[PDB]
Amino acid sequence: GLPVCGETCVGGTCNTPGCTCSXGVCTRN
Repeated sequence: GLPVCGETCVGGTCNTPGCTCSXGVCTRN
């Protein structure tokens, strides 16, 4: 499937498209 982006949401925004801020961490929606 879609793996965990594993990015931190910087300024409310994520770096990888198709990721959502869950706890400040980018995970796939």
